[PDB]
Amino acid sequence: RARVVCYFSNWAVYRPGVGRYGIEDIPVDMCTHIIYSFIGVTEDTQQVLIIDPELDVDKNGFKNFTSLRSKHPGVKFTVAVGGWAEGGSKYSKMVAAKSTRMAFVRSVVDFLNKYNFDGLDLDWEYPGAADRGGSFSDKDKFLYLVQELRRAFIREGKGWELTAAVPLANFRLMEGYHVPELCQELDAIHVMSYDLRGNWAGFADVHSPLYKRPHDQWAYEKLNVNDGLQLWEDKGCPTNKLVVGIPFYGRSFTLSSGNNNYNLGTYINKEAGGGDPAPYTNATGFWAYYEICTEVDTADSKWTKKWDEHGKCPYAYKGTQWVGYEDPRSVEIKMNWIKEKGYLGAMTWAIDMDDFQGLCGEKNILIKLLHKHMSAYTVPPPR
Ligand SMILES: N[C@@H]1[C@@H](O)[C@H](O[C@@H]2O[C@H](CO)[C@@H](O[C@@H]3O[C@H](CO)[C@@H](O[C@@H]4O[C@H](CO)[C@@H](O[C@@H]5O[C@H](CO)[C@@H](O)[C@H](O)[C@H]5N)[C@H](O)[C@H]4N)[C@H](O)[C@H]3N)[C@H](O)[C@H]2N)[C@@H](CO)O[C@H]1O
Ligand SMILES: *[C@@H]1O[C@H](CO)[C@@H](O)[C@H](O)[C@H]1NC(C)=O
Ligand SMILES: *[C@@H]1O[C@H](CO)[C@@H](O)[C@H](O)[C@H]1NC(C)=O
Repeated sequence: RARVVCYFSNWAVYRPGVGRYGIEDIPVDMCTHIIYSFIGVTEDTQQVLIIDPELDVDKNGFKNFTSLRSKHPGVKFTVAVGGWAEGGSKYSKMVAAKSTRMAFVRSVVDFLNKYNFDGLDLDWEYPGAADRGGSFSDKDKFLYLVQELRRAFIREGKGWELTAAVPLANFRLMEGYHVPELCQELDAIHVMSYDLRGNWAGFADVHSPLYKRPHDQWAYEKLNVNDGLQLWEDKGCPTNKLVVGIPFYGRSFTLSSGNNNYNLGTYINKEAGGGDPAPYTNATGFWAYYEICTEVDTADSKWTKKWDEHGKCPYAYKGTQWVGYEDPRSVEIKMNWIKEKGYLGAMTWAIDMDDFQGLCGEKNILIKLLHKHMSAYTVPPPR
């Protein structure tokens, strides 16, 4: 009764060579809930924005995805609205008034019917965030949107789910999330327990540490998966609504010139923007799990791999390049910890970055760990 929630990226199909990952590559039976990412919202009319219509509509991407339910009827196929690239200002604007929320709600309902989705995942990043076009009143108005969506979904009578992807930093919670009320209205809270460290922070570190490290201070002190999930609990979310995100990717850095200290917390060349882009994701500071294992785990690798003994994550470096990520050891630690805490399950950003080709070993190695642990686990009553 645990969830394995798999975000699926519609842009992964454009990655070259063995990076290409399409609907047909999703290992459906390893997931309980699969979320097509992303649709957005229009700036002017508060309607659903289809972001890649040639793929999503003309080549039937949405429908190919939802019709996977024919062969896998026990799995739920939903769509996520928002995402980082969408920005937050259009969402803050959409929720500002009852009339614009109801326009979006009607548009969402038509869209879910049209493409036979099982519901919607809200991924506005983030209500209340001044750095993302948000403002103080988003906290109330995001909750109104959620309540209004739930009521529309009820009226539609198809039992659609409504979930949200959420951050775990206290200040973000305070600025954007009425926790008890959101947790009551939503079927699952997909906690983004990753991107907790990265080039933006000005030092090298793993991005999904499970527990506090000695160098963690001030805003970073509780910015780890264990304390962040504990914060959601403390703020009133039941244990059996919280799903813990696991990144199938690393945050990388270019170290500062002449820097021979590779320890956690070491200074970086921040203007580099992150580690050099890898060949398939081609994004500074960001490497898919399969881009990491093909470099770090080969027999003749010149990478040095280390282990964060407190955060329970691997990191690896070579020359000026340094990357923190998740590997089978760290993911297994997190699966055991999820079961120890009694949370609703595990989530991944994103299924298209697992080693789905078996370039390094067994295919789909990371999602198989989520599936192995969660499928044998019974979620206990709320704590
Ligand atoms: N919820 C949080 C997530 O949002 C977050 O992960 C991020 O999500 C965002 C979306 O919100 C991702 O943004 C997408 O990034 C894509 C890849 O960079 C962009 O697509 C590409 O854009 C390129 C420019 O046009 C194109 O590059 C070309 O490639 C060609 C192949 O045809 C090549 O021939 C050519 O020479 C190139 N021009 C490419 O075609 C195209 N697909 C997309 O626009 C963009 N919006 C972001 O990547 C992702 N990291 C997550 C992690 O932070 O946390 C989440 O949970
Ligand atoms: C949808 O499936 C059809 C039939 O296999 C295929 O031709 C098309 O490429 C698929 N579209 C996408 C976006 O995966
Ligand atoms: C990789 O992204 C870089 C930097 O954005 C861009 O200049 C280039 O066109 C991309 N290369 C490929 C192969 O997509």
